[PDB]
Amino acid sequence: APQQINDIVHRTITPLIEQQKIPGMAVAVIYQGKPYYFTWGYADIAKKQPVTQQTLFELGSVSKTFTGVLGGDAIARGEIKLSDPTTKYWPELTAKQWNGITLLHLATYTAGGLPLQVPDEVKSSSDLLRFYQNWQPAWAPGTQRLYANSSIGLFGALAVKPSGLSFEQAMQTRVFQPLKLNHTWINVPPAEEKNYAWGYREGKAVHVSPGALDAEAYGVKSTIEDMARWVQSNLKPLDINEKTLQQGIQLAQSRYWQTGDMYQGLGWEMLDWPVNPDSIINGSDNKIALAARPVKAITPPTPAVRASWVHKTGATGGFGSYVAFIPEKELGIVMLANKNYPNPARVDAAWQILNALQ
Ligand SMILES: CCc1c(C)[nH]n(-c2nnn[nH]2)c1=O
Repeated sequence: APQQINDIVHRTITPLIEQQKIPGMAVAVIYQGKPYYFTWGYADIAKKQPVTQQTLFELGSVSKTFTGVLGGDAIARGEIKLSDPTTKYWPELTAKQWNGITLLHLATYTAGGLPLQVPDEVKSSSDLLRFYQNWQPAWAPGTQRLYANSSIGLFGALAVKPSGLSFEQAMQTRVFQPLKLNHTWINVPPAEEKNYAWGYREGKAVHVSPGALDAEAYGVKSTIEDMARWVQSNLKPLDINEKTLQQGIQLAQSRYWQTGDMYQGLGWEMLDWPVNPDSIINGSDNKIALAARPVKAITPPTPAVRASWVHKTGATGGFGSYVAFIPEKELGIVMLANKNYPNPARVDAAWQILNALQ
């Protein structure tokens, strides 16, 4: 790597790893389009397996960016529209509260207070129907944003219905394969188990537990190399040769709602660059609370803004991930760790690195 990149990354990440007691970490910096990789520590402490460029990490909620793009691709294919009522694709959802709740609301956490998590008690698909039928919105559709797995999770499941593909088959065939993400998985195959890092929570080795709508909301596992390629793809969608996928990426970065300084896309979240680091790290957008926030509709949605800080944080019980990029600068970062450590620390490190290189 160029010495500037080497220096900025190591001087930022080394103290981070120390301060946060992170067992293993992989970092990719995309600079002028090209990827540079950095690894530290352990994928498996007990078996003394190092983190490599081939190590799989649980992305947690960074998975929502894949779901958002897959949904965008389905829009481009003419299979779904974000203006469609939810009931068009799940007509068994007959309870009145669903009148006026569209696929847009589901994708953008604006349905009226769908809960953060699907209850673990929800095990079957009749359990799932009951859950959504019985849910009572706190607010009218399109008035408040409440970050929710049960919201975008449902969007993902419904978005693939017309295709007749399972969510996993659709994601594999329409997103992973075309982008040559050959080591990115919703379900880790036995062949790849040697590469699957353990997460660490309170000193224990843990992997994500199965749950309803897990694939759609938090279920993807990936390598630092594939995640670098994912960032590249989202930085420059015009290089993508599959028409609907190029267009799906663009739709995922459209600005649908505004809360404070943040704009809600499909999976991706955006702020205008230059960004004041404070907001994302400290004020209202730092993600330590669970926050209900009134939204302003962007009517119509603003197409992908090049001068944006586009990002997504992600966690599982044992993993902490972060992705951020600035399209106008051809600049990006991926940080994958096998410990769930505070979001503000992620954002700070990412800003510190990207700011120095921009
Ligand atoms: C997205 C909600 C969630 C988090 C943050 N962790 N987690 C989990 N970890 N292991 N099994 N489930 C979850 O299901």
